[PDB]
Amino acid sequence: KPKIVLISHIKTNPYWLDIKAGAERAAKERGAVVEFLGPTTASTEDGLKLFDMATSAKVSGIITYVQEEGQYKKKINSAMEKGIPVVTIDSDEEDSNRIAYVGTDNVLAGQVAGKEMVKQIGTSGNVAIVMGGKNVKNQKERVEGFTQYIKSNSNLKIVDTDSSDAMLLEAEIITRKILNRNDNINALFCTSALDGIGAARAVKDLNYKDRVKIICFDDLDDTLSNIRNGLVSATIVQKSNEMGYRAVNIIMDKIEGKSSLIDVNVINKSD
Ligand SMILES: O[C@@H]1[C@@H](O)[C@H](O)OC[C@H]1O
Repeated sequence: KPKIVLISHIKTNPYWLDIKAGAERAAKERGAVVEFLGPTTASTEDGLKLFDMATSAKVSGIITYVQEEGQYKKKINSAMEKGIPVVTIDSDEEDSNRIAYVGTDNVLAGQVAGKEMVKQIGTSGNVAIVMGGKNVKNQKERVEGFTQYIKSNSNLKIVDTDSSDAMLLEAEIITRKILNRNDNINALFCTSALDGIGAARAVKDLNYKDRVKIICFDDLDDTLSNIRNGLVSATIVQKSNEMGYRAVNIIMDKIEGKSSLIDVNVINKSD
């Protein structure tokens, strides 16, 4: 049995458990084993260590999350040179020899969120940002696209940006801190899966629904309920299950000698 290591951002995050589910479905169909790994707290060094161990173990393939630009290139290329195929997932290391990237165009997803934000609150007002790690590659990319969009297409001001490190409780805490130190926030932009849930708890608890609208990421059950009940105005949905499934199929196609980025969708109370 071919063994494929899948290295996640955070092993217990429901987004990554969805990715794992897709990966396991593919592995079942293709007859491979998926070893699903990752740190309990976001850590580039831990990810790289898992990558090193996978490489030393001579596994059949490696699918890896990329937490920081330029930090993965060497190990990816060294693994490719040892004949181990690498796929990146849900954040890319574009300047490497990985055979494929499975995930979103993250700057573009940010632009998409910017357009929805303008649709939801108009062209004037104050926005605060909650990101899942300040120095995390696809978070920075999402903030970059969002910022570019609203800069060119509105008069919206970003008055505060802070980090949850992609944890739910920290998202709640930081969002309360943001609402407390700012006097006229009209909306929150949340860029990782648990951020929107945490932010929603904070706005609900502080009685800011609805003075504060929320645009966030991903379609976790709590987020979809918050869209139903009016707490969240919109969420930007990625195809996480499909990313897992596709990554494993690409690795297996490579091992068996057999031979475009994933669009995002907006979900509203309509949807
Ligand atoms: O990197 C992941 C991101 O794509 C998702 O939106 O939020 C959870 C993170 O682990």
